[PDB]
Amino acid sequence: ETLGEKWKSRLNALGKSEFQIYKKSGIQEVDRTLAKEGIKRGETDHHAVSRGSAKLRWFVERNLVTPEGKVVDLGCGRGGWSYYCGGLKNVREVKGLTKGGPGHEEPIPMSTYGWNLVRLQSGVDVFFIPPERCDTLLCDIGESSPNPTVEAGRTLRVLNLVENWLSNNTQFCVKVLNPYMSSVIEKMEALQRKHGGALVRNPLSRNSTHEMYWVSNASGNIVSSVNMISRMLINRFTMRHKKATYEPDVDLGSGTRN
Ligand SMILES: Nc1ncnc2c1ncn2[C@@H]1O[C@H](CSCC[C@H](N)C(=O)O)[C@@H](O)[C@H]1O
Repeated sequence: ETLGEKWKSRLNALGKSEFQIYKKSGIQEVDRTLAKEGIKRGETDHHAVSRGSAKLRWFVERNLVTPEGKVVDLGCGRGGWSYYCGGLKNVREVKGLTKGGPGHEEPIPMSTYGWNLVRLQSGVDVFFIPPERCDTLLCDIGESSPNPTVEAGRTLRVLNLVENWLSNNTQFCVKVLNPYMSSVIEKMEALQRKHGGALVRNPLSRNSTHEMYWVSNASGNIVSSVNMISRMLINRFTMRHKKATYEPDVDLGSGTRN
Protein backbone atom coordinates (compact mmCIF):
# COMPACT_ATOMS: atom_id res chain seq x y z
CA GLU A 1 0.00 0.00 0.00
CA THR A 2 1.10 3.58 -0.90
CA LEU A 3 0.81 7.09 0.50
CA GLY A 4 -1.40 7.91 -2.51
CA GLU A 5 -3.97 5.24 -1.60
CA LYS A 6 -4.23 6.68 1.90
CA TRP A 7 -5.07 10.04 0.25
CA LYS A 8 -7.52 8.32 -2.05
CA SER A 9 -9.37 6.70 0.84
CA ARG A 10 -9.63 9.89 2.94
CA LEU A 11 -10.89 11.65 -0.20
CA ASN A 12 -13.53 9.01 -0.80
CA ALA A 13 -14.68 9.31 2.85
CA LEU A 14 -15.74 12.93 2.42
CA GLY A 15 -19.11 14.59 2.83
CA LYS A 16 -20.61 15.86 -0.44
CA SER A 17 -20.20 19.48 0.73
CA GLU A 18 -16.80 18.80 2.38
CA PHE A 19 -15.38 17.37 -0.88
CA GLN A 20 -16.58 20.39 -2.84
CA ILE A 21 -14.46 22.57 -0.53
CA TYR A 22 -11.48 20.29 -0.67
CA LYS A 23 -11.50 20.31 -4.46
CA LYS A 24 -10.80 24.07 -4.78
CA SER A 25 -8.66 24.45 -1.60
CA GLY A 26 -5.53 26.50 -2.28
CA ILE A 27 -5.57 25.64 -5.96
CA GLN A 28 -5.11 27.98 -8.93
CA GLU A 29 -8.21 28.72 -10.97
CA VAL A 30 -8.67 30.31 -14.41
CA ASP A 31 -11.08 33.22 -14.84
CA ARG A 32 -13.60 31.92 -17.37
CA THR A 33 -16.94 33.65 -16.71
CA LEU A 34 -16.70 36.06 -19.64
CA ALA A 35 -14.98 33.71 -22.09
CA LYS A 36 -17.71 31.12 -21.55
CA GLU A 37 -20.33 33.82 -21.89
CA GLY A 38 -18.86 34.83 -25.22
CA ILE A 39 -18.78 31.30 -26.59
CA LYS A 40 -22.43 30.74 -25.63
CA ARG A 41 -23.11 33.67 -27.98
CA GLY A 42 -21.26 32.50 -31.05
CA GLU A 43 -18.00 34.46 -30.65
CA THR A 44 -15.31 32.34 -32.32
CA ASP A 45 -12.68 34.92 -31.69
CA HIS A 46 -10.51 35.37 -28.65
CA HIS A 47 -11.78 32.64 -26.35
CA ALA A 48 -10.12 29.39 -25.15
CA VAL A 49 -12.70 26.71 -25.62
CA SER A 50 -12.11 25.14 -22.20
CA ARG A 51 -9.72 25.67 -19.27
CA GLY A 52 -7.25 23.24 -20.85
CA SER A 53 -5.73 26.01 -22.92
CA ALA A 54 -4.65 27.71 -19.67
CA LYS A 55 -3.64 24.36 -18.31
CA LEU A 56 -1.28 23.56 -21.21
CA ARG A 57 -0.16 27.23 -21.28
CA TRP A 58 1.41 26.65 -17.84
CA PHE A 59 3.56 23.75 -18.96
CA VAL A 60 4.56 25.44 -22.20
CA GLU A 61 5.45 28.91 -20.83
CA ARG A 62 7.90 27.02 -18.56
CA ASN A 63 9.54 24.97 -21.37
CA LEU A 64 8.37 21.74 -19.81
CA VAL A 65 7.01 21.04 -23.32
CA THR A 66 7.85 22.97 -26.48
CA PRO A 67 5.22 22.12 -29.07
CA GLU A 68 6.75 22.17 -32.55
CA GLY A 69 6.30 20.68 -36.02
CA LYS A 70 3.39 18.27 -36.41
CA VAL A 71 1.45 18.16 -33.13
CA VAL A 72 -0.96 15.28 -32.44
CA ASP A 73 -3.54 16.02 -29.68
CA LEU A 74 -4.95 12.66 -28.47
CA GLY A 75 -8.36 13.32 -26.84
CA CYS A 76 -8.57 17.00 -27.80
CA GLY A 77 -12.18 17.10 -26.66
CA ARG A 78 -13.54 20.58 -27.34
CA GLY A 79 -10.09 21.56 -28.62
CA GLY A 80 -8.41 23.54 -25.87
CA TRP A 81 -4.97 22.09 -26.25
CA SER A 82 -4.90 22.22 -30.04
CA TYR A 83 -6.18 25.74 -30.65
CA TYR A 84 -3.65 26.91 -28.15
CA CYS A 85 -0.89 25.05 -29.99
CA GLY A 86 -2.29 26.50 -33.25
CA GLY A 87 -1.03 29.94 -32.27
CA LEU A 88 2.48 28.87 -31.31
CA LYS A 89 5.43 30.28 -33.29
CA ASN A 90 7.23 26.95 -33.81
CA VAL A 91 4.17 24.97 -34.94
CA ARG A 92 3.03 23.62 -38.34
CA GLU A 93 0.23 21.04 -38.30
CA VAL A 94 -2.10 20.52 -35.37
CA LYS A 95 -4.11 17.30 -35.53
CA GLY A 96 -6.65 16.80 -32.75
CA LEU A 97 -8.55 13.52 -32.28
CA THR A 98 -11.45 12.67 -29.95
CA LYS A 99 -14.52 10.42 -29.35
CA GLY A 100 -17.20 13.10 -29.28
CA GLY A 101 -20.76 11.83 -29.92
CA PRO A 102 -23.71 12.03 -27.43
CA GLY A 103 -22.42 12.34 -23.83
CA HIS A 104 -18.91 13.35 -24.90
CA GLU A 105 -17.37 16.76 -25.50
CA GLU A 106 -17.54 17.74 -29.16
CA PRO A 107 -14.87 19.98 -30.80
CA ILE A 108 -16.04 23.56 -31.19
CA PRO A 109 -15.03 25.40 -34.43
CA MET A 110 -13.00 28.56 -33.60
CA SER A 111 -11.37 31.39 -35.61
CA THR A 112 -8.51 31.88 -33.13
CA TYR A 113 -5.00 32.73 -34.19
CA GLY A 114 -3.72 29.82 -36.26
CA TRP A 115 -7.09 28.09 -36.47
CA ASN A 116 -6.47 27.35 -40.11
CA LEU A 117 -3.61 25.04 -39.07
CA VAL A 118 -5.79 23.06 -36.67
CA ARG A 119 -7.98 20.20 -37.80
CA LEU A 120 -10.01 18.39 -35.16
CA GLN A 121 -11.77 15.05 -35.64
CA SER A 122 -14.77 13.81 -33.71
CA GLY A 123 -15.89 10.16 -33.73
CA VAL A 124 -12.39 8.63 -33.44
CA ASP A 125 -11.27 6.19 -30.81
CA VAL A 126 -7.53 6.55 -30.46
CA PHE A 127 -6.62 3.27 -28.70
CA PHE A 128 -7.54 1.51 -31.98
CA ILE A 129 -6.21 3.58 -34.86
CA PRO A 130 -2.70 3.28 -36.13
CA PRO A 131 0.16 5.46 -34.77
CA GLU A 132 1.27 8.35 -37.04
CA ARG A 133 4.53 10.34 -37.37
CA CYS A 134 4.61 13.48 -35.14
CA ASP A 135 7.04 15.95 -33.47
CA THR A 136 4.92 16.90 -30.43
CA LEU A 137 2.57 14.37 -28.82
CA LEU A 138 -0.19 15.53 -26.45
CA CYS A 139 -2.64 13.42 -24.44
CA ASP A 140 -5.26 14.34 -21.86
CA ILE A 141 -7.13 11.01 -21.59
CA GLY A 142 -8.00 9.37 -18.25
CA GLU A 143 -11.45 9.18 -16.55
CA SER A 144 -11.61 9.31 -12.76
CA SER A 145 -12.93 6.40 -10.68
CA PRO A 146 -13.52 6.15 -6.90
CA ASN A 147 -11.74 2.82 -7.21
CA PRO A 148 -7.97 3.43 -7.63
CA THR A 149 -7.63 -0.02 -9.21
CA VAL A 150 -9.73 1.15 -12.11
CA GLU A 151 -7.70 4.40 -12.48
CA ALA A 152 -4.53 2.32 -12.66
CA GLY A 153 -5.75 0.26 -15.65
CA ARG A 154 -7.07 3.32 -17.46
CA THR A 155 -3.70 5.04 -16.80
CA LEU A 156 -1.88 1.90 -17.99
CA ARG A 157 -3.81 1.78 -21.26
CA VAL A 158 -2.78 5.39 -21.90
CA LEU A 159 0.96 5.00 -21.38
CA ASN A 160 0.87 1.85 -23.44
CA LEU A 161 -0.89 3.90 -26.10
CA VAL A 162 1.63 6.74 -26.02
CA GLU A 163 4.68 4.47 -26.25
CA ASN A 164 3.44 3.26 -29.65
CA TRP A 165 3.26 6.91 -30.71
CA LEU A 166 6.70 8.04 -29.59
CA SER A 167 10.08 8.20 -31.38
CA ASN A 168 13.44 9.90 -30.53
CA ASN A 169 13.31 13.60 -29.47
CA THR A 170 9.51 13.71 -29.63
CA GLN A 171 8.12 16.64 -27.60
CA PHE A 172 5.34 15.36 -25.27
CA CYS A 173 2.74 16.03 -22.57
CA VAL A 174 0.72 13.14 -21.18
CA LYS A 175 -1.82 13.03 -18.37
CA VAL A 176 -0.98 10.30 -15.93
CA LEU A 177 -4.27 10.11 -14.05
CA ASN A 178 -3.16 7.78 -11.21
CA PRO A 179 0.62 7.89 -10.86
CA TYR A 180 0.49 6.54 -7.29
CA MET A 181 -0.48 2.87 -7.85
CA SER A 182 2.44 0.54 -7.91
CA SER A 183 1.63 -0.83 -11.37
CA VAL A 184 1.74 2.75 -12.79
CA ILE A 185 4.97 3.60 -11.00
CA GLU A 186 6.58 0.51 -12.59
CA LYS A 187 5.56 1.40 -16.15
CA MET A 188 6.65 5.04 -15.68
CA GLU A 189 10.14 4.10 -14.50
CA ALA A 190 10.51 2.11 -17.72
CA LEU A 191 9.03 4.86 -19.87
CA GLN A 192 11.34 7.42 -18.27
CA ARG A 193 14.42 5.22 -18.78
CA LYS A 194 13.50 4.70 -22.42
CA HIS A 195 12.18 8.28 -23.16
CA GLY A 196 13.22 10.85 -20.49
CA GLY A 197 11.12 13.53 -18.82
CA ALA A 198 9.43 13.51 -15.42
CA LEU A 199 6.03 13.95 -13.89
CA VAL A 200 5.00 17.44 -12.90
CA ARG A 201 1.94 18.59 -11.02
CA ASN A 202 0.06 21.50 -12.60
CA PRO A 203 -1.22 23.98 -10.02
CA LEU A 204 -4.45 24.25 -12.04
CA SER A 205 -5.31 20.63 -11.23
CA ARG A 206 -7.98 20.22 -8.61
CA ASN A 207 -7.17 18.58 -5.25
CA SER A 208 -9.67 15.78 -6.14
CA THR A 209 -7.32 14.29 -8.71
CA HIS A 210 -3.78 13.14 -8.27
CA GLU A 211 -3.02 13.66 -11.96
CA MET A 212 0.50 14.52 -12.95
CA TYR A 213 1.67 15.06 -16.48
CA TRP A 214 4.58 13.24 -17.99
CA VAL A 215 6.30 16.11 -19.81
CA SER A 216 9.41 15.70 -21.96
CA ASN A 217 11.87 18.49 -20.88
CA ALA A 218 12.13 17.74 -17.18
CA SER A 219 13.88 15.31 -14.90
CA GLY A 220 13.30 13.78 -11.54
CA ASN A 221 12.98 10.56 -9.64
CA ILE A 222 9.42 9.39 -10.32
CA VAL A 223 8.76 7.73 -6.98
CA SER A 224 9.89 10.79 -5.07
CA SER A 225 7.93 13.19 -7.31
CA VAL A 226 4.74 11.14 -6.89
CA ASN A 227 5.14 11.17 -3.13
CA MET A 228 5.73 14.82 -2.62
CA ILE A 229 2.36 15.23 -4.30
CA SER A 230 0.54 12.61 -2.21
CA ARG A 231 1.99 14.46 0.75
CA MET A 232 0.81 17.73 -0.71
CA LEU A 233 -2.68 16.42 -1.40
CA ILE A 234 -2.96 15.02 2.17
CA ASN A 235 -1.74 18.25 3.75
CA ARG A 236 -4.54 20.09 1.93
CA PHE A 237 -7.31 18.13 3.73
CA THR A 238 -6.67 20.29 6.76
CA MET A 239 -6.58 23.78 5.36
CA ARG A 240 -7.08 27.22 6.79
CA HIS A 241 -7.39 29.84 4.03
CA LYS A 242 -8.92 27.63 1.40
CA LYS A 243 -9.79 30.10 -1.34
CA ALA A 244 -8.47 29.55 -4.89
CA THR A 245 -6.22 32.09 -6.63
CA TYR A 246 -7.43 33.13 -10.08
CA GLU A 247 -5.48 33.82 -13.37
CA PRO A 248 -7.03 35.73 -16.28
CA ASP A 249 -7.83 33.30 -19.06
CA VAL A 250 -5.47 32.85 -22.05
CA ASP A 251 -6.53 35.10 -24.94
CA LEU A 252 -5.86 33.18 -28.19
CA GLY A 253 -6.01 35.99 -30.79
CA SER A 254 -7.85 35.67 -34.04
CA GLY A 255 -7.29 35.04 -37.75
CA THR A 256 -4.99 33.02 -39.93
CA ARG A 257 -1.33 32.01 -40.07
CA ASN A 258 0.66 31.33 -43.29
N1 LIG B 1 -10.26 6.53 -26.37
C1 LIG B 1 -10.53 7.80 -26.70
N2 LIG B 1 -10.47 8.19 -28.04
C2 LIG B 1 -10.75 9.50 -28.37
N3 LIG B 1 -11.08 10.41 -27.37
C3 LIG B 1 -11.13 10.02 -26.07
C4 LIG B 1 -10.86 8.71 -25.71
N4 LIG B 1 -10.98 8.61 -24.36
C5 LIG B 1 -11.32 9.82 -23.86
N5 LIG B 1 -11.43 10.70 -24.92
C6 LIG B 1 -11.73 12.13 -24.88
O1 LIG B 1 -10.57 12.82 -24.43
C7 LIG B 1 -10.97 14.08 -23.93
C8 LIG B 1 -9.96 14.61 -22.90
S1 LIG B 1 -10.48 16.01 -21.84
C9 LIG B 1 -10.34 17.34 -23.05
C10 LIG B 1 -9.26 18.34 -22.64
C11 LIG B 1 -8.71 19.09 -23.84
N6 LIG B 1 -7.24 18.99 -23.96
C12 LIG B 1 -9.12 20.53 -23.73
O2 LIG B 1 -8.23 21.31 -23.39
O3 LIG B 1 -10.29 20.90 -23.96
C13 LIG B 1 -12.39 13.85 -23.41
O4 LIG B 1 -13.15 14.93 -23.89
C14 LIG B 1 -12.85 12.50 -23.95
O5 LIG B 1 -13.99 12.53 -24.77
